[PDB]
Amino acid sequence: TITYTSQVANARLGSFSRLLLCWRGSIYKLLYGEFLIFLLCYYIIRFIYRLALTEEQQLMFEKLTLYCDSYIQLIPISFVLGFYVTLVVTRWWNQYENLPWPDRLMSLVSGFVEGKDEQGRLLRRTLIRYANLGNVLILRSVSTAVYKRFPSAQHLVQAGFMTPAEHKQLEKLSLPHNMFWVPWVWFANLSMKAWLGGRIRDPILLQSLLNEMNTLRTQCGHLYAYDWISIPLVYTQVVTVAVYSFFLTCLVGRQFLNPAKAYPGHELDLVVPVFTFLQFFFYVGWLKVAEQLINPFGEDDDDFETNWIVDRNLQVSLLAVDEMHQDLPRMEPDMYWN
Amino acid sequence: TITYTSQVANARLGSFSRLLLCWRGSIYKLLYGEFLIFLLCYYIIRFIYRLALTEEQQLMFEKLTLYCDSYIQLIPISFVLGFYVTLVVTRWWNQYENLPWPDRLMSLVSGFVEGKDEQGRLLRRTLIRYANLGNVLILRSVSTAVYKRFPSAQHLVQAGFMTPAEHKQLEKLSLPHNMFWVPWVWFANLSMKAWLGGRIRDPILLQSLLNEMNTLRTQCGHLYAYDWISIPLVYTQVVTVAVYSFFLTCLVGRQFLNPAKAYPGHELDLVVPVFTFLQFFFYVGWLKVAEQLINPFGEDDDDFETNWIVDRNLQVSLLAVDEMHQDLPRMEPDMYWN
Amino acid sequence: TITYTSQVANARLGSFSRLLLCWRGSIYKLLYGEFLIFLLCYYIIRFIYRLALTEEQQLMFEKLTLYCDSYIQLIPISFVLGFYVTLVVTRWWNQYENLPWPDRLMSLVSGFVEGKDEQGRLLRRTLIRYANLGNVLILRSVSTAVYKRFPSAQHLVQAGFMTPAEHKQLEKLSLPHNMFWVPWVWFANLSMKAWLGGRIRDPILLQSLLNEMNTLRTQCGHLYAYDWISIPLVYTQVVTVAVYSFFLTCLVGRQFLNPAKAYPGHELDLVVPVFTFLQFFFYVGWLKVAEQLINPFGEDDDDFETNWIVDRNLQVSLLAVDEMHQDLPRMEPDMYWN
Amino acid sequence: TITYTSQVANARLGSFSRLLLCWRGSIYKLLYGEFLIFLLCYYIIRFIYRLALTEEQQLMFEKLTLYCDSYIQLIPISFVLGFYVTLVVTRWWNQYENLPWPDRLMSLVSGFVEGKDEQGRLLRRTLIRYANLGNVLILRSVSTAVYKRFPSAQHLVQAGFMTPAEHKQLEKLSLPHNMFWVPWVWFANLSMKAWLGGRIRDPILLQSLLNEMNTLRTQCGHLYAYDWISIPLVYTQVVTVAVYSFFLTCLVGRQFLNPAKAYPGHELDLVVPVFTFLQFFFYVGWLKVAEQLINPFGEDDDDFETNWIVDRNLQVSLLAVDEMHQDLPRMEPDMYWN
Amino acid sequence: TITYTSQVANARLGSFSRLLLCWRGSIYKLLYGEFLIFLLCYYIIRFIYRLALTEEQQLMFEKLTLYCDSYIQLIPISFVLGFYVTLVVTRWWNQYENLPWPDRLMSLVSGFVEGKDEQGRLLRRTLIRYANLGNVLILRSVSTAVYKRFPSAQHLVQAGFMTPAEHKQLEKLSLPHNMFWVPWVWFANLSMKAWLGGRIRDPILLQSLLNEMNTLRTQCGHLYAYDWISIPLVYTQVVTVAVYSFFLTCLVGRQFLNPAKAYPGHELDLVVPVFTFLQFFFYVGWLKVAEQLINPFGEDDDDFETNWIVDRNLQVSLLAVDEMHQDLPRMEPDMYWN
Ligand SMILES: [Ca+2]
Ligand SMILES: [Ca+2]
Ligand SMILES: [Ca+2]
Ligand SMILES: [Ca+2]
Ligand SMILES: [Ca+2]
Repeated sequence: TITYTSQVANARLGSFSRLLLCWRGSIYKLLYGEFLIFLLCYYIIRFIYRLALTEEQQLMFEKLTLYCDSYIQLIPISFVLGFYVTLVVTRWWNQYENLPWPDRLMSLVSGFVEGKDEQGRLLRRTLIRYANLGNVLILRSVSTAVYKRFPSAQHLVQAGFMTPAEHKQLEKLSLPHNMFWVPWVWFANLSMKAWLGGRIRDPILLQSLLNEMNTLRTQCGHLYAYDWISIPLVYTQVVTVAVYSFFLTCLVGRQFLNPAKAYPGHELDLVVPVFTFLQFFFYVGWLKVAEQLINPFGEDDDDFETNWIVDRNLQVSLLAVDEMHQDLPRMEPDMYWN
Repeated sequence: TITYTSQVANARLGSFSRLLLCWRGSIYKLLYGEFLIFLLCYYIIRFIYRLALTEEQQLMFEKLTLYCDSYIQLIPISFVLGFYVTLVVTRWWNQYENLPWPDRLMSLVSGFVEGKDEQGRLLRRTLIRYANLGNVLILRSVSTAVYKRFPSAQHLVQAGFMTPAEHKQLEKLSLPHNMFWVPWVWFANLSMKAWLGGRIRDPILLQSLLNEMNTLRTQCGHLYAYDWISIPLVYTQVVTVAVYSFFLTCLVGRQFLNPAKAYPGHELDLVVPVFTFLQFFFYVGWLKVAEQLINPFGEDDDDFETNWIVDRNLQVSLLAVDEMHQDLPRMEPDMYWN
Repeated sequence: TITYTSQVANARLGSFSRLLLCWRGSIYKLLYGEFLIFLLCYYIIRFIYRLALTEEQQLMFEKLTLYCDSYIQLIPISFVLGFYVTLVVTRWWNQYENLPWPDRLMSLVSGFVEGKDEQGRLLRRTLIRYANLGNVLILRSVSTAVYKRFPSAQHLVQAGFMTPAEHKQLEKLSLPHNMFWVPWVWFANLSMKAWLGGRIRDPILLQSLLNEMNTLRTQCGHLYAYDWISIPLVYTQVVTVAVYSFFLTCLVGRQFLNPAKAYPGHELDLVVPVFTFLQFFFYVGWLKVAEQLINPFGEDDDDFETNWIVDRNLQVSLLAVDEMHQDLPRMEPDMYWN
Repeated sequence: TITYTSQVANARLGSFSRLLLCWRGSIYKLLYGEFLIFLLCYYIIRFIYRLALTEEQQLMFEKLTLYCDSYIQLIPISFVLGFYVTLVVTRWWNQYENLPWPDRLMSLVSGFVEGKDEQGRLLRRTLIRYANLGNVLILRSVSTAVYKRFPSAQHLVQAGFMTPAEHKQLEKLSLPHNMFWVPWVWFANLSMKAWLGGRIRDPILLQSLLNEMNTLRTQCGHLYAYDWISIPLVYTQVVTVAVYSFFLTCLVGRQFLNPAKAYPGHELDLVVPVFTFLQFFFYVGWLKVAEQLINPFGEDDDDFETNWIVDRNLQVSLLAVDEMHQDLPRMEPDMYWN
Repeated sequence: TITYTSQVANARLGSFSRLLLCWRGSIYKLLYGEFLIFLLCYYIIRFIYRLALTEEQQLMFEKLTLYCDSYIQLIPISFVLGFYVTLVVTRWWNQYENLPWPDRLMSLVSGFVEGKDEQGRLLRRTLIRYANLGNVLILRSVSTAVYKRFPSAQHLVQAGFMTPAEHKQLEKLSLPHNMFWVPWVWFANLSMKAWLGGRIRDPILLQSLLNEMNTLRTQCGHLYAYDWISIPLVYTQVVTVAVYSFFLTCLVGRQFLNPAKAYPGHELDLVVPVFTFLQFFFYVGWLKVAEQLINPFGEDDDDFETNWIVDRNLQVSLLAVDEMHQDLPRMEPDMYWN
């Protein structure tokens, strides 16, 4: 993701005008290639019309240009594209809200699971590891970035998410469907064992651990759902057709006809169709933003930093439950004490 | 459902343009039959006008064409169709969010319900079976796909969702209304029996089981609600009338009048009304998407894979609570251990 | 309600086109009377203009017709009516989501409240009855259908919702405001008595019962809120004025002027203003849908089946907690067992 | 609030047309004064133009009228006003959903807090009083109606919400900020004392009491938030400017020019600009509805009955926990018993 | 923030018209500098056109003015700006809802954590301090105002949020990422220690403390998310380009051409383009409101009073748990007692 929230903390002169000079995560980066293809086609058509067609061919071309410019408005481009973009943006933020953070769980696993010995350490680390393993198994499914980082389960084994025992146990349980759900069943059985073994003192704390873990399940499930149930392919096809039809008809309708013939609206020849390029910038940029956001777990500049999230989550989880377990700052009176 | 989320992970040149070449779940599949009927009617009208009407009849037809094309905009097609489609898409995603997944419950039933003997196995399998049975009873009500798979309760008996004892007990409890609610009462009474019999060690875990099961009830109830309370038939009728009236008036208003008479906007005869066909594609495609999504539990390409969900849920539930109960990977220090 | 969800399970040719031939719950049923009044007024005005006015009177009428048709667009009918309808539809579905279903509670009352003797039966039936009584007291307030079924509390007594003791106890507690809240206080005091008397074994189950009951309270409260706080009367008045002003000005603006005088847009006389009737169908139908949905607890075809819900809820609640208490199907291994 | 939900239970002929004849809470009441000022200004301008200006002055005035009527559409009145009104209506209903009702809490305080003696009565009444006191302290902050009823804390003391001891304890704790939060800390410390003193038998019930009370806190906090964080003053200023600029330009643009000069659109002089008055009714009425709803805790006809809510809440709370504690109807078999 | 909720409690004549005379938090303050730059450029262009260009240059300029004014509508300024502003306003209110208030937690810490001695005081103050420290660590990240108040952790130490021991313990745990999460792990380990040490009597109260604290975590996480995941930079760039392109083309298209040449729409020269300035006020004001709200934790007039919130929260938390612990008003019968 490209963050600029600090830069726009206060309304000031120009404001978003300083943001126009940004390349990474910008509309220019998303639009230049399609724009250059449109620019080439437009000028090829202009050159064909001006230096290839005969007089009667030029008259026919001019009729077709006035016809196309007249029936540009039949295309409900605003209608279709507005609907599509609102759908994509809603889904994008819903996808971000369902990224699982183990912080609520790691605080409970650090507090409730007793023992400063080797076995307590191992139990706490393995519980949070199950939480982080569940998240990374769902993320490698839903994220092309994470999958490229972890092409197989053995890659998770060499990265600390999975032990060899865990790996072979998952291979034994292999089912045709996705097996991201397994660490939750592992977490429940391990936490029950811990409670029965006296490492968890009361089953109310055990209830509290399982609720936090199940919250993460529900978030992972939402991620699974957004990956599986795409925006209906009909809508993507329709909005794609709307944008392409609009600019394909602009390739002819927005030519500068011979100003000698004094057609209404064609009196002045400016060579560069500035307003047509502005409409391309707005409409195609708008579509290209939707193309970027439709799967926010790709490798786009403004896609979520899913690998960063995975690494941070595992580091913070292991710190919080191993080194921070019953390690507290000395409790001393504050500055406002008396 | 047709999933393409991986294909659109990154914004790239064309992007959704590769999706235009997809047939399954496509706008072409939804539109071709209605489009071919519209195409036939339009050209029949053109041929009648050009080779059947006399001169004065042609003048009257031309007057009617200019009148119809002038009063095409009285039809609030964008207004009505936008409202309808937003309603349908909201309901569609709400319907997906209320598909019950037993994962939260199966982890609790695997952890809390004690015993590696025959009776423990049987108790855990029957509890998750009650959850899966409740889901399949509601789904066969709300889903034509599931109902075709399970025309009667005996079909559920031969598929492992229902035992003969369960089947005869449901026949004894028969009420005029839908009896999807029964497995929840079975689950509560069995879980209470389990707790009293010592298979559940503490009533806090019993509370936790009943909360998860009741969550699934609330999801099933939402599914029942969306199946029963249709989008008001007035709205479907109105949007249907709007789209059909628009294209029925286009059948005459969008004819290419005699270019000899030099009517304004009718100077050029292109035979093929490209913009009228594009408007058909946008508006009728938009309606046909709503027709597909209005009941997402049908047998449409882009409808939910409800049978797949049912089979997966039962397989994963039974695995998680029977074979995964107190079967844990050997707890060994991770790669980051020290 | 009129349900057609099964009929529209798959996108097919015509699709909603088979729904056009439905009378119950249809736009035709909602529109015919107002439409027939509009049809009579329009033709009366046409006949007055054509067979009553003198030549100079006809010229003045024609001026007024062209003026009215020109300033039809000043009326923000789409603006106002779109806002109103989105408000009504949101509130309509929110009202449905807050219909209380005792299923979550009846499963807990069947499981937790112990005793197969007379006193256990009586206690379980009275607890669910308090839940159903609270719902029917709020529903008879918010629903004209339920109130017509139960004009007084004695009608609830003869229908099994209320005992004579309960009736006289409510008469003793009479307050100026609505007393739907009383069964919740009864439920809490009875459930506490049950727990102290040993019919509920652990206060965690007692907590679980009170949470479910309080959920139903919060739903009933929402119903109370939607009944009391109407859509602001200003909005209903404004949208009513917008629709009526639009069609009152159409009564004159949409007349077919003398085609002899060759007014622009009045060249062709079709007698029947098809597009004006289509606009009536869209706009007035749209308003009439809002009039139907604004109170979904009336006796409209597409209003909620509140009496059906009340009867079903009481039947299912009493079955679930009396006949289904500790009556379980014989637990036998499933088909997938081994 | 003005409630008419019963009146609109069924769609019928006219429907909202009977609501047009309502004065209290009506658009007429909100619009008449501004409308009468607009009506006076319009006719003053007409009289100045017709009986004060010379011929060349009349020509200049007519030029300015045609200019103004031409550039009326530059004002994005629909854009701005639609955005503003959707914001206001969302906030209005969110404000209503966060009015705290003690019903969930009063049922728990009636059930859990034991003792039919003086001390039990006093403890239960004081707990619900803390809940009602917290609500009335936040409401007198956010509601001008409640503040006028209770100008000082001593007014709360004479109305039964606050005891003299409670009053002096709040005066001792005085902080620069609002002290609505204090009764929640009182409720928690009193409920803990009650539990330690054996009036609450189990800490699970104590947990249940504190959760309900904290829910009311979160609702009161939302009310505090909506009172403090106004709709941004920029939006109110902009929508105010949009509506006023539109009608100030209508004062000249919508004059009926001399019909002798036969200006396009000015052929017919009707003296009364019916469509301009209709646009005033729609747009200014729409703004005035937003002005009414922007603070729903004022003394407007359609503002919430906050004083009624406060009185009802205290009466019902005290009844439910004092007179209804362990007072149950005799449990007798229902009509459906056997 | 600028609050005026009390001022608009009732709909009255003018209403928001008294708000037009407000400078702090006003549209005038947000618009004047950009407006003055636009005003200078417009009049410079007018003076160049009127007193610098030759006759043929004036004809060319007039052609370009009529071209620009004709193709002003190609810019989807309403489309783009409406989408952007709805996104910003949603995010703004979501950001406010996720400001953490310790009131729910401080009531539980005051009630549950026992002891009127030094150690009880110290334990209660340190628990709420951990809650307030977590909030201030996230706020100094997401808020430029708080960061300017607390440039380093030592500034938090001198302000009472952090003890020197806490400061050195955080320095020892330093990770590359943000360490706002640490006080939650501290809170969980301290609350567990308190429970084991008998200061918390039952683990149900311990569960209740950890749930409240974890709620605050989830709110802080949302704040972190809104700070990190900006509105996509593509949208800000596009809306910026739309507004600037619209007014840059207005600089030429909205000039008053020579009225001698009697161009259509240019008959009257008013020197001041009132409607162009009104459109600037609406559109640029609308953008500038979005610029103000996009980061509501800056130092803008209408930005959240985050420093005030932080100070209030710490003062109220410390009061509630130290001075208000087991300090209750004398429980005496209320005015309605009997
Ligand atoms: Ca992407
Ligand atoms: Ca379907
Ligand atoms: Ca109704
Ligand atoms: Ca108000
Ligand atoms: Ca700001």
